[PDB]
Formats: sequence, structure tokens, C-alpha cells
Amino acid sequence: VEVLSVVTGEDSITQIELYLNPRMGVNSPDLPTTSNWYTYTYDLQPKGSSPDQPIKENLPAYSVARVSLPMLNDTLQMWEAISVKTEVVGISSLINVHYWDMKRVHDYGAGIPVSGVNYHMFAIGGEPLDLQGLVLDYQTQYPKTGPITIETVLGRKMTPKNQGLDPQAKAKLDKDGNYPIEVWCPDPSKNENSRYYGSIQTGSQTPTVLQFSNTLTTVLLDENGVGPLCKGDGLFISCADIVGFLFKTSGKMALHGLPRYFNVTLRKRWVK
Amino acid sequence: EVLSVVTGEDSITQIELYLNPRMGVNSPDLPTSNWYTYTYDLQPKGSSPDQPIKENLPAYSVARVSLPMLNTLQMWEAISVKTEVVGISSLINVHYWDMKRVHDYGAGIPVSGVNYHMFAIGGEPLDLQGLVLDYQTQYPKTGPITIETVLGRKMTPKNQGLDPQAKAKLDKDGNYPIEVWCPDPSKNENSRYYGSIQTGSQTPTVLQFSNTLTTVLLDENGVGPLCKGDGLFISCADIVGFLFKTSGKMALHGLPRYFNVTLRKRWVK
Amino acid sequence: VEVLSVVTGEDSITQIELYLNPRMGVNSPDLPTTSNWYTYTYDLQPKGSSPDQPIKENLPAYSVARVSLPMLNEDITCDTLQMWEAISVKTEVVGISSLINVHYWDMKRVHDYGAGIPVSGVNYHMFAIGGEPLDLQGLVLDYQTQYPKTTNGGPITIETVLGRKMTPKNQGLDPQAKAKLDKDGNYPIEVWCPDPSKNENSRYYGSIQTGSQTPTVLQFSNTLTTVLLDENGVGPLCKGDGLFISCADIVGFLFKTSGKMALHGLPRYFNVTLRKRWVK
Amino acid sequence: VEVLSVVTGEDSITQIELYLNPRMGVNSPDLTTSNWYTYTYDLQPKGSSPDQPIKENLPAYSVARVSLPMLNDTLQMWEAISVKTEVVGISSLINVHYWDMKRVHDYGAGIPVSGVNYHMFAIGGEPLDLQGLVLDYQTQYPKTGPITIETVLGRKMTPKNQGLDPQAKAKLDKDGNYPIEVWCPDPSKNENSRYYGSIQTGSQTPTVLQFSNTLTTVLLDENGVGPLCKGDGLFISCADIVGFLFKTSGKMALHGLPRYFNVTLRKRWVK
Amino acid sequence: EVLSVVTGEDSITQIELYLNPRMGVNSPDLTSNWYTYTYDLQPKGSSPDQPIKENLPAYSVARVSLPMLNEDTCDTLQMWEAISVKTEVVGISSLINVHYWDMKRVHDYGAGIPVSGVNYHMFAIGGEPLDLQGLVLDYQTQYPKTTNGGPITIETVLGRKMTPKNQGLDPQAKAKLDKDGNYPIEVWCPDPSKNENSRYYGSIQTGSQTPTVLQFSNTLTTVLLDENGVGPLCKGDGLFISCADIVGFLFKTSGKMALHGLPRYFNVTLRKRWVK
Ligand SMILES: [Cl-]
Ligand SMILES: [Cl-]
Ligand SMILES: [Cl-]
Ligand SMILES: [Cl-]
Ligand SMILES: [Cl-]
Repeated sequence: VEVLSVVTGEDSITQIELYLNPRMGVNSPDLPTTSNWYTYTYDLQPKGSSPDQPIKENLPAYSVARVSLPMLNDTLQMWEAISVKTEVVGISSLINVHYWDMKRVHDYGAGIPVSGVNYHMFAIGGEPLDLQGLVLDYQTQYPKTGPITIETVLGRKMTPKNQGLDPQAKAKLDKDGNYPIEVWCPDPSKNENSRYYGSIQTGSQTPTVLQFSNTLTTVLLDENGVGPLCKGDGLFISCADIVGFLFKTSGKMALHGLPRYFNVTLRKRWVK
Repeated sequence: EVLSVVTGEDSITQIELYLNPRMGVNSPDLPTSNWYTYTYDLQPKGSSPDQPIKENLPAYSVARVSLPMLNTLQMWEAISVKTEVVGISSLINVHYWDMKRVHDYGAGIPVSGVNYHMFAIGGEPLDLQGLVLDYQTQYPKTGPITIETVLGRKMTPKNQGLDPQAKAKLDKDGNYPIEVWCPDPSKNENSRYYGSIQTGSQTPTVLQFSNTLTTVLLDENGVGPLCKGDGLFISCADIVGFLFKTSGKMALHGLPRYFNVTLRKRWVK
Repeated sequence: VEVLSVVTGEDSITQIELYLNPRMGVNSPDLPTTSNWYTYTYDLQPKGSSPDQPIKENLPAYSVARVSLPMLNEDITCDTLQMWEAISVKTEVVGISSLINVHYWDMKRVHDYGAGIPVSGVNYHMFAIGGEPLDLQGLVLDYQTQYPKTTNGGPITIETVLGRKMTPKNQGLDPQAKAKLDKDGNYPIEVWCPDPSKNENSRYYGSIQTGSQTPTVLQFSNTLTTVLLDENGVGPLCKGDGLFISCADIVGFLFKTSGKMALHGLPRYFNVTLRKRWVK
Repeated sequence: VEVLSVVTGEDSITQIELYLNPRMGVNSPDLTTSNWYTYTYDLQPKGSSPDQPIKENLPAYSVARVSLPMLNDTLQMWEAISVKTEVVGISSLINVHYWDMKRVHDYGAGIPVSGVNYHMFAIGGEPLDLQGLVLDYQTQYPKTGPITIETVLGRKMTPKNQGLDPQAKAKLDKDGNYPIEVWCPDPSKNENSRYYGSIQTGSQTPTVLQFSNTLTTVLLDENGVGPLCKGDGLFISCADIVGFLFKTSGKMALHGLPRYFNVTLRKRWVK
Repeated sequence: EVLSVVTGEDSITQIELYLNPRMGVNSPDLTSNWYTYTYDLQPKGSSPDQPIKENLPAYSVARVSLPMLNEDTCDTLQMWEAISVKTEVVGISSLINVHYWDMKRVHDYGAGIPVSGVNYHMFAIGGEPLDLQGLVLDYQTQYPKTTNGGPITIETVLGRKMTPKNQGLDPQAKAKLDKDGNYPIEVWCPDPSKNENSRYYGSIQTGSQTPTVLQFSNTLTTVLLDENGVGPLCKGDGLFISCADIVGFLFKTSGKMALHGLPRYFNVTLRKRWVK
């Protein structure tokens, strides 16, 4: 790519709106009987014997969408993403401490609120996000494809090197609800045409602390003033928002997600 | 379409008000009213379905303020606000008569735990999106306005996520539960809102107050919220934590919020 | 009031130094026997039954002083006069280091054979600089609280300013429950906060921290300066040539062997810079 | 080593990408005890003296010397001006269903990785300078294996080694050989390196970490000079302890993650 | 009266040093097995408190001799002026040690409880000794006598017994940090009403098991200039450097607890300044 000048004219600027619903394990709300736990996992438990053999419902996954932009056309125009407004939706729902099956903090008290393990990330790019594979335990037996994991891309069993960084463990984030978060992270050695921002918080009952405001804007331009450039007139948007554990009366525990909203501003750019 | 700021003698004004919290016990003059600014006891039943009482549903505060009439017309434009949570100092009380002790012979457990704080300034009612923790919750009929009220029918599993139909406007004080409605980011172009949450059960309540802090309400193009029909809409929620009772029972508590908005006259097409 | 230009001259800038010792409940160190708990409350606890009847010693109050400034004018009849204007302040909490003491003889231990539980839990910190007394708004946790009557030697509370008993509305903001910080150790912190609807000629800064053993986290440095000018470049203006200084610094609980608990507070230092200003 | 002007030209700028896998104790994935790669063994106070820690319970610094292109009295040197760095695999720490994980309570999820964190990275034109200091001087470290204060002194530690001893100094020249708990960056040297670190103590303290491809560190000092690579060698160093793996039995092991680097360099004239 | 910066070849100097902590066991040259620690800290259980010197962490301090400048007791003179400092706590990484043999296990069969809890961090740079204020938790506490090997406390500088006012701000209880290991932290804080010729920076963290959280970097610099652009002026050609760095508790198997401290390094930059 050779980046030229910013197009000037009538319709040089456009805006994109959308939302992405979470993919925590029970991914659809339309299924006959299972959909009651939509936006949650099933119960998460150490097995007690080897090896771990987790079910797809216990594997929170990344959200993705390819957004179609107005069609523009070896010298050509491309859409350049310059900024974004993003926000986690439904934060106020987490004040509910009276859910029928909530474990009481102590005898005759309110429920333990959704708290503990958080994971938040969003990404905007002109092509699918690049992913690096790495797991806590290489002997974990993940389901076949279904979710895509390390042994799905290698075509063979994981070895101990997959507890660290293995250059062969790479994939592209092209499918909604299909790449487990505990297996995949953004690959820093690529993603030149993408911008990502993320964080984690561990612990069991750690406070969930979140802000929301319609006045916050993220600038997407790099150090040369270039934003992600959209190949084939497609904008790729990605995220994950785990907001903590639902604590059940029995002692069982499930992870919960929230949806994320996006407003992206783009402009036309000459490239060769 | 926005034109030029009005240059004149009396082109700037100041709006000053407060909003008392609406936690469930909403009025201070009832036969009952002893729990004004609190909920009743919050306690998961243990078997389904949940059917919450209206006194256990903290709701948004809102007020419409009438502005001096002005009439291509002139409109009031909000440009900045000073806002403050009132009575923060009251939470040092660790000797409420029926306060659960921290340990034997010790002081009471102070108001702490779940905090929720937001405020909004707009030229029209705040736009709301509905999303609940549990879709099988039996919210009181219309009393409080919830997703069932706006849809006409029962909630579906999809209301545990973002349902595009689950929309409403914050037009009534003490009538929209916080746990059902949050501000809608797909709209609200003529409003500015700011909010945060903190979960946990004994998480310290940590708050600041100062008369030196100002929020600028202008957007990127130098434009504030425009008051159509000479009405400024002010909205807030301020949950400060639980009061812990001897029995083990717990109730949520709120504090009032103070406002001082500055407006200027603006030409519009 | 019309603010004019800054006075240009020789002795146009002055400094004002002082400190205020905390008013936690035991407020004097000169008293016969009980003065061993100076800078502390007594033991705080729920009564068990209605209503609460708290004592003086269990009620931390705000500290305050009026400081007399050098007189500026040789004629008061003039429409235009010089007034002192506070522009900046250095302020610090004194004795923060003392809180490393985990060997008070009657300290509850963290566990068997261990050190004492350090001063921790509830914190409340505020200070104000103004050209008049700080404006206050009354608000309480529980309106049924029976505070000692001011006539009986007690502090000043909401009933005191209303002439009658509190009602359920005093758990919210009640326009009638207002007062002014003019006596040192007489306005209880749990009753009165600063009034944001007034206080245009004062600057206030504050915070709270709840929880029972929450860490006390505090900073100190003689390099920190708070600018006192408003958005128009005008600081508090000293009417009657008096500068009012207010504060409150609760730093946590002292945990006694039996399980009983008292709040503790620290003194505060101020150095205020003032300039001369013309007013109409 | 007097610094002159920045070299102007076509190929005056170059970029170095690499990653380093963590060295927690079990350091190779190729040995057979390698299934504990990126972890220590079980850390467990004995209850009586002395402490004789095994080499698998001593997380060490990661390091690489990168060979830069040939450049050549006055000569050209590579100067490090900026770095993009990121901790890799942070999302793996959401797993709370490891087969032998201790539960938070009955029927509950496993306790997530948390507690003790230690993060640091350094970019330099030469090896990083180290200072020795230990919790307890009586600790019997394994003999050379790991390089410790006794190794560099010849004789045994004394009580002064619980504070700063100017004789306890070393150079970070070997990957997985210098124990984090013995060696810290030496602030009295390191003029030709930049370093950044932090620690967090506690047992179940949350692990709180960020990642973004938008963050850059500027390596220039106050005079506008970055580290200068002597003999064309760039030294990259790091450590990233992310907390404890809590096991069913009561036992606990420390865990580490890998760190990725993209470093920008320019040619500089020196005398 | 502060005049102009002296312009020349050798008008700028740099001063380097470290300070080892004074936690109670202050020498490594013996009982020195507990150097950089206190002894065991325990509420006595009965009145009054009579604490041993090994249980009183104290401030570190050093005077540094600077090059002689005035080759003459004149009206106008050259003085060294401190303008910036790089400072750093040393040995932070040592606190990842969770296997010390005597470290209390978090739970049955687990790792030790790390060093954590009470933290106190301060550093100062000045042209004269740091000015101190005395204030104590309990005025009844009986600190050991100075002439019997012990530290300097309020009783020492008063020449009479502490009273209840010493639990607040008493203006008569003031002093100078002119001795290392002699002034206890729990007794003395920096006096904000003086120290016009010093710059101090401090903080505290209480609680029993609070995470110790510290940063280290050779890129961080503190600017020592006041609002008029003047650094501390070294009269008598002496530079005063002070500090304290308590990093938490060592939790012992038996339940007993001791406080721990770490060393601090300083790189100060100074220039020559004309003064009246
Ligand atoms: Cl997070
Ligand atoms: Cl909040
Ligand atoms: Cl506070
Ligand atoms: Cl850290
Ligand atoms: Cl600290």
C-alpha cells in the first residue's frame, strides 16, 4: 500500500452504527429450551480428574461483524476509519441483587452482585483481526469443529509449547461466536491495518467497575495520521465484554456478558 | 440547522435545582415514609419466579424546567453544568440503632457496596434502552414502566441482550427502574450523559465533592443541547450502597443531586 | 459588587499561616481526666433499640477559624475600596506518620500473637477557604435520631435551626435546613455538608471513604498548590477583613482489644497567599 | 563516547520485531517435565530452617541480544528511539476450569490466577546492570545453574546483602539464569539502557493488565538521545509474573506470560 | 536575595548516593540477622506502652560535602542549587519471595503471605536539615531514653513529660533531622510550617494485608524548582538527603509480625547560583 491524499468533495465523510450481542456460550435467544441462559455460560467447575473436557457452552467467544460500506470504484479510493464512539450497553441491569437464585451474602441478606472476572476488548480494522493462540493448559481437550481452537489450525494435538507463544498458533477472527477467548488473543506481531484496546481483571468477587458516556471518542489515526483502510469496502468490528459471575444459591457459578455499541466515522482516501 | 450565537445584553442565563432520590419509598409525607430515600429489604427468595415489589426498584429522577420564552428562531443552548451529590458527609454515621455490627461490641457496618451514579442534561427527554438480568422477572403491572409496558407483551429471552424494540423515553420522575433501563447510545444526540457502576457488597463507597468542578456540555462542533419548546431536561440516579440491619437484612440507599446549568441564546434554522 | 483591577504596589501580597486541631468529640486537652482521648471519639455502637440518642463525644465536628487581616482603607464611606483576595493555598494533613503505630497497648490484634490492627476504615477529608462563613446544608441518615439539645450544652443540628423536630424529608434535601460554619466543634459532620447552592465567595474540596478496615491512603508534599481563582480569575474576597478557614480530617478507627471502636482525626496546616484588589 | 548528528539518508531507519517466552522455573517445552512450562513448581514455606529453594522455584529474567546490520575516529551507531511492547496471552487467564484448580467454595468455579505480579522490560545498547538484594541472607541458593550473589562474590552472603551492597553487582547476559528475587535493575549504572517496572503483593490480589497496539514508549533521554548499540548489539530484557495457580491440595505455583517487542532504530554519528 | 545562574564550563555537578533502611536493627555488623526489619510488634495488653528501640523504624539522612565555591564571608556569594533528582527504591523484586522458611502459609499447604500491609514512603532534598513536627498516637507511651542508647523523641527535646496536646499539633515539639537512625517515624513528620529550603514528597498506606504496589524506572525525574524557578540552596556547601521506605510486614509462622524496609538511591543535579 502507498497512502496518498485525503479525498475532498461532497460525500467524503460517512458514519456507521451497530451493536453486537455477547457470545458467552449460550449464543442464541431463539432455541427451544436452552435459550434461558442466553448471554451466560453454563456452570463452570474444575473436573477433579484429568483431562479437562469442557463443553462449548462453557467457552465465551469473541463477537465479530463485517460491515458493508458504500462501493467506491491500480490507483483507487478506500474508506479510512478515523474515529469511534463505543459503549457497553445495559450496565444498569447489574444493580439487581434480588434475582430468585442469587446466593445471599450472609444469612437473610441481599444477593452477591455480578462481580469477579472481567475481560473487555474492542477492535476496528480494515480486515479481520489477527489472533495468536495460547492456553493455560495444553492437555485441555476442546471440542471439534463448533469452536475453532489451536489443534483445529495445527491439524494435530497441542504440545507444551502452546502454554507459551508458538508462531504456528495463528488465526483470523472471521466468525461470530466461534473463537474462544481463553484460547485466542490479538496478535501484536500483525494487525497493522487494525486498532485494538483491551484489559482483564481476575479474582472471584472483584468489584465490576464500568463507565458509560456519550461524550467519549477514540481517535483511530496512527502516528502518521492514517486510520485503518477498508479492503473490499468492508469494515471489521470486534469485541468481548465479560462483566463477572452470577453466583447461584447452590454455590455454582456462571460468567455473564453485555452487548457493545459502535459509532464509527470514516472518510475517503486515495491509495495506490 | 445551527446558526450563530446571539450577541446581546441578556443572552446568558442560569438554571438552579435539586432532585431528591427515588429508591422505592419515593415520598416523604405518607402514613411508610420512615424509609424515604431507601428501598425495602432486598432478599433473593430461593425459588422462582422473582416478583419484585415497587419499593425494591430504585428509579431515575427527572425534571423538566421551563425556560423564558424567546419567540429561524432563537433557542436556549446548554453549555456547561456544575453538579454535586448532596449529603455525602451523612455516610460517616456508624451508629444507626438497628445497624449490623462489624464484630461483637464494634461499630455498625457503614453504608457501602453497590454504587450507581449518572446524570444527564438534554433539550428533550433522555432516550432509554431496556435490558434485564433475568427475562422471567415478574415486574409490577402499570405503577412502574418496564419492557412489558412498552412492548404490550411478555419479555422474551432476547431481552437479556439488546432488543431494538425495548426503547422508551425518561418522561416521569420515579417511574423507570434503573435495573430495567439504561441510556440509549444509538440516539440521545441532543443530550449529554455521564455514568458509572461499582458492584460488590461491602465495597467502600468513595465519593468527591467540590464547587470548583465544571462539565462542558458542548460537542465536537462547539454545540450544546438545544432546548426545543423551551424545556431543559435534567436526569440522574445516585445509589450509594446498602444499610446493614441486625437481622442480616439489607436495603439500598440514595442521595440527592444538585444542579447549576448555564445557557446561552442561539440562532437556528 | 463590582470587581475592579489588581492593586499594583510594594506590600500588595501577604501570606497567612495557621493550623487547626481536629474536633472529634473529646475537643480539649486541658480537661481533668477524659482529655486522654483528645483527637478521638468515644466508642461508637448501635444502641439496639429505638431511637438513637448519641452523646457529644461521639460526634466529630468541623474545625473553623476566622483570621483578622491588616486594614486597607483609611475611609469606609468610599464607594470603591481595597479588599484582600485569596489566590492560592498550600495545605497539608499533619502527623500522617504517627499512623504506622501498630503497638498501642490496648489494640485488637489482626490474629493471635500478631501486631495491632492499624488505624483504618472510614475516612472523611475536606477543607474550605472563603471570604465569609461556609454555607451548610443539613442531611441525616435517620431523621428519628435525637441529638443532644444545643441548650443542654450540645452541638447545633437541624432541629436547632428549625425550632422543631426533624421529619422524613430531612433524609433528603430540605431547603429550610441551612446554617453557617461559625463555631469550632459545634456542627456535626454527619448532619452538615457544604451547601452547593450558595458558597460563591468560598472554595471547598472534599471526599469520603466508607468500609470498616479500608486502608487509609494519604499524601503529603510541600510542593502542592491549590489555585483558588474561579473561571473569571477572581478568588474569594474578604468582606470585613476576615478570612475563614474550615476543615475536617477523619482518618479511621482505633480498634480496641474488647472489639470496641473509636474514630480518630489529624490536624491540618494552611498557608494562604492573598493580594489586594479594588472593588466598587 | 561523544554524540554527533543523526544520519540522514534512505536506509537510516530500521525495525526489530521479536518475542520472549517466560522463564519461571520450568523453562523448556522440549523436555519429561515440560508440561509445567511457564510455571514454577510448588512454593511452600518449610516451617523450619534453612530455605534451600530448587531451581524450578526461581523465576528468572528473559533476555535476547539482537544482531543489527553492519554499519562500518568517528563511526555510525544504531540508536533506539521508540518501542511498542505488549504482554501476550492475557485472555488465557479467564480459564477458571483447570482440572486440578482449588474451588472458591463448594460447587464453585476455580480461583482465577492472581496474587503476586511482577512486570518489567528494558531496552539497552548493552547488557542491563543488576544489583543483588535478598529477603533473607541465610538462603542457600543452588550452586552454578542459577547465578546468585554468592556466585559473583565467591564467598557466602552476609547480613549486609539484605540491604544494598555495592559489591553485589552483575550483568544480565544469560536468558533464564538470573533469579528475579535476587536481582533488580541497578539505578547507579544503566546510563545506556531504559527500564520500567512494577510489583504487586498479596495472595489473591486481582491481576489487572492492559493491551493495545496503539501504545508507544519514547526511549530518548532529556537530551534527545536513545540507547546506543555498542558492537551492533541490541539488548532486550523482561519479566512478567501474572500470579498463582491454586491447586486442589492447597499447593500454589507462580505463572508467567510472554512479551512481544517492536523497536525502532536510527543511525547516529559518534566520536 | 537570589540572583543569576552562574554561567561557565563547570557550573553543573551531579551527586550520587544510596541510603540503607533504619527499621530497628540498623547495623549489619553483629542479632544483625534481622537487619532491615523491626523485631516482633505486639500490643502490650496493659498500660502503659514501653517499646524497645528495635520496634521503632526511623528516618535515614545524610549530609553531602559539595565542592568549595567561595574562595573568600562576603555579601554576594556562589551557592550550589539543587534543580532535579532521580530517585528509586532498591530491591523491589526481592519481595516476590513467597517461600521464606518461616513465612506463615496463606492456607494449609500453600505459599507464604507476601510482604504486604503498612507502607510508608518519603524522600526529601534540602540545603539544610529537614524540619520535623512531633505528634503521637498515644501521649502515655514511654519511649526509651536517648542517653541509654535510644532514639530522640518528644520527651528528649522538651526536657519534660508528654501531655495530651501531643496527640495533636503542639508548636513546642519541633526538631531537625540531623541524625540517622535517631528520629522515629511514628513520632516525627515533616513540618509544613518550615522547610522553605527543602522539598519533601511522602505517602502512607494502612491496613494489615494491603498489597504493596511500587514502581521503578530510570526515566523518572523530579524537578526541585519552586514556583519562582529556585531550587534548594546548599548553605555551608552541604546537601541534605532524607528518606523512609517501609514496605510491609513479614508474616511469621507463629503469628508474630515484623516491619520491613528497603534502600533508596539518589542522583541529584546541581548548578551554581549567585545569591546575596
Ligand atoms: Cl477488565
Ligand atoms: Cl459508580
Ligand atoms: Cl477520603
Ligand atoms: Cl505489577
Ligand atoms: Cl505509601
